[PDB]
Amino acid sequence: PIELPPTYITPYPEISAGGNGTYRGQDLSSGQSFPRGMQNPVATVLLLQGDLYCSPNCLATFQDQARRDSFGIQSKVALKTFAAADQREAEGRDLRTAYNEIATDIGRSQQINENIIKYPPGNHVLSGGLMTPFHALAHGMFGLGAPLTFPIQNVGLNVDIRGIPDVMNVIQSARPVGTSSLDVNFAYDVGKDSNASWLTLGNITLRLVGTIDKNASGAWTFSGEIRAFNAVYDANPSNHRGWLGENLTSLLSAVPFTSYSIEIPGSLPVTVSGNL
Repeated sequence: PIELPPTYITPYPEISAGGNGTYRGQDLSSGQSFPRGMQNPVATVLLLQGDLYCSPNCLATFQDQARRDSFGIQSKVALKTFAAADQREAEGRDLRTAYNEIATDIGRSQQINENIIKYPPGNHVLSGGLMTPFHALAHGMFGLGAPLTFPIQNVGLNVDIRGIPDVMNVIQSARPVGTSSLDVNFAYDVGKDSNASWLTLGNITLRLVGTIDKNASGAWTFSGEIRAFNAVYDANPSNHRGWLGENLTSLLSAVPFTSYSIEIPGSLPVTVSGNL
């Protein structure tokens, strides 16, 4: 979720409200390629495939597409579409709508090539929803190295302090009846809480900040926040062979990539307690 600041500045400026210029590229020679009233077929397909792509059949479906054209124009455009879509979700928009809006606009394009949809490397943000992992994947190939945000609130963390022994190690160490600073960082396998996000972040470093408070004997209440150190997306497709599978991984390793910095801002407030 996460609202996003009033002046965020989308990477896909609206141009003219509705979708019209928003996504999709420049022209060439010469407004031909196919009859002029006809919807761009690549868009037609995308539209035909929305029920699968905007669902938990997304990966299987995409996998099949990639195989069918060897990561060709259709495959690429769909991928760039997923990104735009996931972006819009992160700007608080129903994904499936956003998608159709995007597919519609590609539909107006008179060309048939891999760039009939723009990928502005700009200021991307990951929703943490369904197409997030593809958004990251997309970014590795098209993003030209330019780092992107993945707000901590969108990762799907759910951190129980009480079951990281290293933290609990620190909490339980000589103390007074009032304050005492806690600022420990620690490894954390986003997979404990989310696999979708783990596909994009693996292990990250989290940081816990606050104080604890002792009473009668006894128990104690740590309240404070968790925060995350920026991660590094490894664009090398051999690093996604788990998730993408042989065929796509192979295809994707002809295509060039640049790794990028994933910034992970925000606080995740946390309160907790334990005892002797």
